[PDB]
Amino acid sequence: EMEKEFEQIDKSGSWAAIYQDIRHEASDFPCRVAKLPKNKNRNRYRDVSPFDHSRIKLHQEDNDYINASLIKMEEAQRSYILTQGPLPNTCGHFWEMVWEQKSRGVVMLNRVMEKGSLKCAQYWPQKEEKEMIFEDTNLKLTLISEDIKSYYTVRQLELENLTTQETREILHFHYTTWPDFGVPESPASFLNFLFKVRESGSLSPEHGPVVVHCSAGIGRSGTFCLADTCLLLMDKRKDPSSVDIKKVLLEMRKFRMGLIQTADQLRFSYLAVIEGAKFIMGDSSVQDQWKELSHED
Ligand SMILES: O=C(O)COc1c(C(=O)O)sc2ncccc12
Repeated sequence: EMEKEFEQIDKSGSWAAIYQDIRHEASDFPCRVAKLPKNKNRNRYRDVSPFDHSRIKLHQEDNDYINASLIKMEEAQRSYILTQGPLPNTCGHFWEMVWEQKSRGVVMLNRVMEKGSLKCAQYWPQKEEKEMIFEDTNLKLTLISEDIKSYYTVRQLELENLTTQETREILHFHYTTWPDFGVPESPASFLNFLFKVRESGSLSPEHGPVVVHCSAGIGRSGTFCLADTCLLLMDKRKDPSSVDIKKVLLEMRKFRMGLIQTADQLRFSYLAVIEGAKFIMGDSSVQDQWKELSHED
């Protein structure tokens, strides 16, 4: 049981050891396509690649490669697409993927610049009147509105397939205060943000999978998805004790390498799930508490 295990790990101070155990047991599958010479410039990090078996394929004959993985959680019945922060030459591919996979929501957990470096291209328009056209993939993207909070921004975007003139509303959930290789400020601010994504309907099975990305698409992204899946599993069964967080993470790691990047991100995942469970088991008022504690205004 997660809460007992949590206290047991804290007491012995063995988070590093627990985390390394997961790293040792984690799946290892080929990433041949990712490592092809022609794809070198499509990858942000040399050591972060999608497995061939779970990679998202672009619907194009030229080159179908993007650094993105489908995390298909069978038992939970929810899917996520985890991807790197798009590069200056892959923003058209990124939006092509969003279109083709029928995603309603995009979750961004990093800033464009972190620690003096550019961890992600400016892939969405910052101003209504300055829309973006991705010539390579024939897509248009317009900022419709934004709602800026203290530590996260929600944007409404219109994505248009210029080939067919069909348009879709994409919701962009941008968490601005989560450091690379770090953790959110509190379980509350993380949970407040996750529930915003949930409340939008972006995670509905009636949609294609939500797109989740930080810089590499494994650390912060893995943490977000792990917490969400654990809460959903618990919710389906209405049974917090049925959820084995480490087992869930190992299942996720069958679909993308390196999910959760530090022992403290793992420890934070426990905190978030333990706290989120209060809502699941029907203390609705806790949502209000998170909103307040998060200081979003
Ligand atoms: O998302 C995270 O916490 C860590 O993600 C990564 C990086 C970053 O955000 O600068 S750089 C990097 N290199 C290899 C694997 C993950 C990451």
